[PDB]
Amino acid sequence: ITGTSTVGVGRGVLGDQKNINTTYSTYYYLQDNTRGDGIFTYDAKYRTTLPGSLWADADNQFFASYDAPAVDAHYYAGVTYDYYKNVHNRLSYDGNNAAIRSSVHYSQGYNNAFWNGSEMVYGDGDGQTFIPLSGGIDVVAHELTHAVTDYTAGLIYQNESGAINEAISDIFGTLVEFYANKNPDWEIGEDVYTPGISGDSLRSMSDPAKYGDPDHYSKRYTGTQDNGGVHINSGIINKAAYLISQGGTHYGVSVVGIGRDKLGKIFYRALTQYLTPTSNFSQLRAAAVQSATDLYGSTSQEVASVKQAFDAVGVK
Ligand SMILES: [Ca+2]
Ligand SMILES: [Ca+2]
Ligand SMILES: [Ca+2]
Ligand SMILES: [Ca+2]
Ligand SMILES: [Zn+2]
Repeated sequence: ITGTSTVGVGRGVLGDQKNINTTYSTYYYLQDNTRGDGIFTYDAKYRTTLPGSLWADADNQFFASYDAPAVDAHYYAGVTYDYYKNVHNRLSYDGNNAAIRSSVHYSQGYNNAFWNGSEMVYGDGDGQTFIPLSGGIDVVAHELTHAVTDYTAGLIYQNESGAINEAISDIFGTLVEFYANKNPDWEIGEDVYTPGISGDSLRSMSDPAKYGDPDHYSKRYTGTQDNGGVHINSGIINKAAYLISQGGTHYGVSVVGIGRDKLGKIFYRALTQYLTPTSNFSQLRAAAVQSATDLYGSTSQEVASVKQAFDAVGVK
């Protein structure tokens, strides 16, 4: 659409008010011209065809309940774009300012969200297991990072390479939740999962075993579901990443923490410069070590913590 840029206001899934960037041309559309080639949000109207209709509203105010998910998918996609640009100097997911598109109200009672190779898609949830998925900044940012991986390492979605792809997405979605300072934690999906139970989440990076995912290599899943357990075995890498950042003793191995910023710089470098589509856990470790080396020197503590953290989850 061509029109005038403006700012509208609305309420998100969790009930919070925020300003969002819109475009005006007869209607007000969810089109943010302030970032790269644009961020655009669409209404899939409970159907599965995509992307749907570019979101149009009459008065630039989005307080209807049907508006909630669109407001947060649009806003959180801007936040994530900002994180990548400010923090890693990367312009959008392809590094060349590609437009970011998302569709909400996808299907009926759909308990999930995903990057389909061209855009983001969010279900509204069934209302018990989940509420609309774009209400979680870690979810939004996890999905957008899958685009970043696709344009860089290109990790195939299965087995170890697939579990690394998923860990990458949880690590950067969590870094993004800390960047925006939206009550950050090391859990995944907490703000939109089981609205009936407090305190739980979909996955835990600080203690994956809490929900039953492995926290050591010896406990990895070797079967076939979930594409070879891409959502299960990501817990081994997630734990390594939490240890690099925060430190701790795990299985008797002690890791001194070096903090989030450095964790994000090391992983972004590994991703963009050293991983390949078929990299496995052991290659991820060489990559991460090479990255910290590049950045801080071979006798750095940074390097030392990255080694300890992988030794603690059993990755050699
Ligand atoms: Ca309105
Ligand atoms: Ca949180
Ligand atoms: Ca979280
Ligand atoms: Ca819950
Ligand atoms: Zn994912």
